Amino acid sequence: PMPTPRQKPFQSGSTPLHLTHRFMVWNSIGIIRCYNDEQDNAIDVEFHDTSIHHATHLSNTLNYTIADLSHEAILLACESTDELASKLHCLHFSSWDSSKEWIIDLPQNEDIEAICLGQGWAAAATSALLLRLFTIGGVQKEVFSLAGPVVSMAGHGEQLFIVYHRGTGFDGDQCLGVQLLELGKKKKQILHGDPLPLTRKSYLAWIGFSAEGTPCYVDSEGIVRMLNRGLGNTWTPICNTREHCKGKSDHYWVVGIHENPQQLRCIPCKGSRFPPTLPRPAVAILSFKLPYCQIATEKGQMEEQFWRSVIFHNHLDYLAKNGYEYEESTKNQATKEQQELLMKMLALSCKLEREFRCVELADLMTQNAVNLAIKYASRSRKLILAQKLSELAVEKAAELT
Amino acid sequence: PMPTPRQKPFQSGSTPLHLTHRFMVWNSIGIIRCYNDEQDNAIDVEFHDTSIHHATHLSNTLNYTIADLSHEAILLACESTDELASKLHCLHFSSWDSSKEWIIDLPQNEDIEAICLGQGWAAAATSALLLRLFTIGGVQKEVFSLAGPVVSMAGHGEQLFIVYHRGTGFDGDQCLGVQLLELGKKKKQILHGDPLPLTRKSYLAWIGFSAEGTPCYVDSEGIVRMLNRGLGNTWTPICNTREHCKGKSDHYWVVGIHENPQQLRCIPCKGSRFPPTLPRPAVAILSFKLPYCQIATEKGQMEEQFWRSVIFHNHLDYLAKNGYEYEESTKNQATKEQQELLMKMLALSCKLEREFRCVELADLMTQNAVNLAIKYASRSRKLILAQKLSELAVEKAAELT
Amino acid sequence: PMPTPRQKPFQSGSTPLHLTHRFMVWNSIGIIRCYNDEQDNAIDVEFHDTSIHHATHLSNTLNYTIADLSHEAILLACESTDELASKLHCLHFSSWDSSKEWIIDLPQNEDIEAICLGQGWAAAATSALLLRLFTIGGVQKEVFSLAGPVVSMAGHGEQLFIVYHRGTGFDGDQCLGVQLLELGKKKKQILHGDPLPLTRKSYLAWIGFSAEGTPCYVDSEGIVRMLNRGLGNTWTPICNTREHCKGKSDHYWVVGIHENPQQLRCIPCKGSRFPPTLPRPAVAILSFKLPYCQIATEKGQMEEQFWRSVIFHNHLDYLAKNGYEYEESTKNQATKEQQELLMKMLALSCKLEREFRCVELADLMTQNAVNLAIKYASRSRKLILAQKLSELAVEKAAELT
Repeated sequence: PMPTPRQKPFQSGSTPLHLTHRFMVWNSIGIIRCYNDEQDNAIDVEFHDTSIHHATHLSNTLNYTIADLSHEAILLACESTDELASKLHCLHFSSWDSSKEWIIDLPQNEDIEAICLGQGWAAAATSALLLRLFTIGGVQKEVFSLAGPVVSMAGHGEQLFIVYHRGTGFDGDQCLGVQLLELGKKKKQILHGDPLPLTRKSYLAWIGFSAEGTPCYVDSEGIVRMLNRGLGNTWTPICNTREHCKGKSDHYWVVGIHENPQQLRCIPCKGSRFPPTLPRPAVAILSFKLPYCQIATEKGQMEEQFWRSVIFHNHLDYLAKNGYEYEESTKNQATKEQQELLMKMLALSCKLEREFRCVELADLMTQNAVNLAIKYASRSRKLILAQKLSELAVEKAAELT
Repeated sequence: PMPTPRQKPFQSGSTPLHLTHRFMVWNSIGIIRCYNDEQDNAIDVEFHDTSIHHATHLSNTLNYTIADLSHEAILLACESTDELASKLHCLHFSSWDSSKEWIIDLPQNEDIEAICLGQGWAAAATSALLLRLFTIGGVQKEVFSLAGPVVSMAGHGEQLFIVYHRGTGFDGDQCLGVQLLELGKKKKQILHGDPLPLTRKSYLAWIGFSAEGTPCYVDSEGIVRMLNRGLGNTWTPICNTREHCKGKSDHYWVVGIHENPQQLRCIPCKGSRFPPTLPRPAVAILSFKLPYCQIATEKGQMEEQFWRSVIFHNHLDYLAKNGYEYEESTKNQATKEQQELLMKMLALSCKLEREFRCVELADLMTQNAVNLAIKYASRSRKLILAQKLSELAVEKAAELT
Repeated sequence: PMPTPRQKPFQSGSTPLHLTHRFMVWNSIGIIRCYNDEQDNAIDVEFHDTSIHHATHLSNTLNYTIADLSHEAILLACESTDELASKLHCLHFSSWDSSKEWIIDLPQNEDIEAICLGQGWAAAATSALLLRLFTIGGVQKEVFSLAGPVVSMAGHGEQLFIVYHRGTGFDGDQCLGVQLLELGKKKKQILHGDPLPLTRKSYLAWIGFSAEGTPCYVDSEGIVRMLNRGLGNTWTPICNTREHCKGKSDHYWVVGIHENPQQLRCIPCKGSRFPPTLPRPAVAILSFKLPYCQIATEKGQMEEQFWRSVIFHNHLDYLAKNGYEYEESTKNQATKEQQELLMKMLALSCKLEREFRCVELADLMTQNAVNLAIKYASRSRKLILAQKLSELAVEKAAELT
């Protein structure tokens, strides 16, 4: 076995630096393209919703190579030269005051290797293995040391999502860890350098949050995983873009993940793994599908639908806990689609005379759904099944009290 | 230094696959032997308690190579071929319904590498670095990605005990991590890929739970460790089978661990590390002994007895917290044997005029035991010791209030 | 890339063993020097405060090579020979009883590789990857297995601070993890083998606790980091001794860290990284400075002062939570210096017409400080700023209720 070259830091939604016309970032808010050249060096920011901000043009002169874009600011970063220091620059436009942009130099011999924007704050991972926090208005906040060289960073609300190198992988594998922090009034380290699961012989392609606030990331083998707060903060695979690829040379380039409605916003690519900058590629929508067994049979189909519903509605409870604004109609509807799938699966299981499986499915139901399944059973009629469902209902009522 | 070959997945209680007549699994519930051959391919399940189920014979045809056995089901698993997929098969016999067995195919190019049974559920770790959960009745449940290739899995109640590869060890050492999950109504990740302690230049030989529900595992150097819930979920060594070995070629092959009464059920082996399938080996009982210093002196003897009692009665509090059924007489008796050992150790320490050590031991006592030690001291008589014990008793009463 | 030689265990505050007259330990309590020689082998203990204990001289005969010193005991440890076992020896002098010292042998072929003293207890990390706990009076307590070979251990109160090897680093880097435990009535594992951040191509030079009880450690590249309990138990850099070094050959040798008053007690070194034993080196005091950007400007200066105050007063809340004795005047004064820095930074930000930044700073203020900033704004007068501060004050009052 022999040591795997350790992946270099990158910005999710960016195309390589050697390009003449590259994407600095493409996310759910807009696009930031750079145009480096011997003649001019331009940067331009477009917004998907042209009402959030006007198209912004900047005369690139500091050779900013990293950028992130939020609904409230533009973050740019450049490494150091023999003349100048590595600089972090911010155009927080949503500000109500006259002074609009700030810029700060890192100490000598420290180079910005990754950046990201959250809600009201920005973060920079540097060559000194330091994480430096800022308000969008330019106030330096806490600083702490990283457990290893950064690979990529994402931000959402008060959450900071860091991926780095735990150590050295072997035979094509990376060895990445994740540090997950919450930067509110009550600071928390949700994930203390947990090992980051990847497909073997693959590297990290994309990281970020869904619009609703759930951490997600994408393999180089097309496998899309999402944090599963309802399962002990494990990582559940929710897509595999390779099944939407026709040849080995085909890839999908992720730009966005949305939970409600569910949609994987990516850009189809044919030659390489990233789209050429022009003509402007069309954003394709890929459906999420969890890698369940026997997906063609009705049972497996419905099981996949059920668990997809569950994991894609954990975020509602996350918004509720942290006092964010959520719409309880969506919780209700999530419940009812899940109970409908459970009822259909119990009917299906019942027509196959697998009544123990029916009781198992009823364990996942609400009391009302169970009360209804008791009658359904009492009509096939699996009378013993009806009794077992009745005892289960008694047990549920004993748990509520 | 040079990279250690990374141990292959295995099933605790199994003998190698190349054998003609092998043990697929030997645990506290029964034995599953396989007999692969060019003539016939048989599988047979025996039960230690012949009242739990009748001896079961299956006409092996799918070349199942992995198996686990619980008090309610038989789990079998086979990898994929060029013709067929990797299959998970279950004979849940304790079911009250007619339909008894189910079987499901994994997706194409995914191979089952480990399996285990819990209470009402089964789990499969696969070649895609996926953990797939099932009800014993065949309902697919949650799926999540593993941080590394699996080594072995065990299940008990709602607990899932996963051991895998954090990374690459060097100079004979493995680099294994443990993920410990609880799969009840409230999902929990107890251990987030904690590093799994091992003896140097040793690999993982056996993992599982004690009958009472505590995670345990065994080195290849004979060292038996158990989770210590009373010590921050660290891992405490509770045995060393090598001290019951007379020559380097002698080994003990673990099949069971019991906490009350304490017994390490293993099978003595002379030629190799595993028993030949026939004649049927006799299960030997080894005593647990924690690796304490100066075990021959009365002080060290009693210290070992004390801490053994403590760690082997943490499981009672675990059953109590999770609403399982425990017998409070056992808690009471555990308390009284511990207080007796403490009292004997305080008397011993007192006859050596080490009175500070006496007070230290009294810090571990109940109020009644301390109140009695005050008099004992008042009779040697270390009068100052009596006062220090009195002030300690006052402090204890201040802590209770 | 190629495997880094894995650093050997060491005792913080010690000079190499090959020296004729070496420091066994130098901490905030005193100094323990050893003098190994073919003629005599002496050990002597001095106390900074000559009232804690008298100078102690011991006729070294067991060739003790490890030592630690606390305000209540002297801990010594020697490896095993072909004749004798590895021994742990303790002179607990603060005891009120006649019997003063104890000594215990480790099992055969187990060698003490690290030791440390806490409050009322001592710990030994051994060649069997075991951690063995003792009372200072000689009672063996819990034992548990280490996830890797120890590098160094420190103790303070009920806290146990372990640093070890997670795995193998590459290209000059170590791969160290930290296990942080609390050994009170309620045992806790605060840190489950978290990755220990280090400067690249550097090893671990010093570990310990501040006098007030906060874990700290020092790079071989002079960077001093401290646990940040107010930031999710991350690690914040609080010093860089290299900036107090004039040439590459200059180093500082840490002996103590104090939080209130803030002072980094170290010894300046010119030839090597450690001081010669005589003449007795003078303890220098280095100021802590967090690595903030643009430290020369008034804004950066004040930001550094603010965050230094915050992190150096987390320990007060730690003492409060665990029922230790703290002085609430220090909490009050910490608050007022922080509010003064915030007020000065808001005035500075206001004179630059960056009013959004002013509101951001006010988010960190107390209600009274905000109420005062409302008037200040109302006088520049940024009237809109005054209103935004007023709405912020309303929001704060809504949070308190």
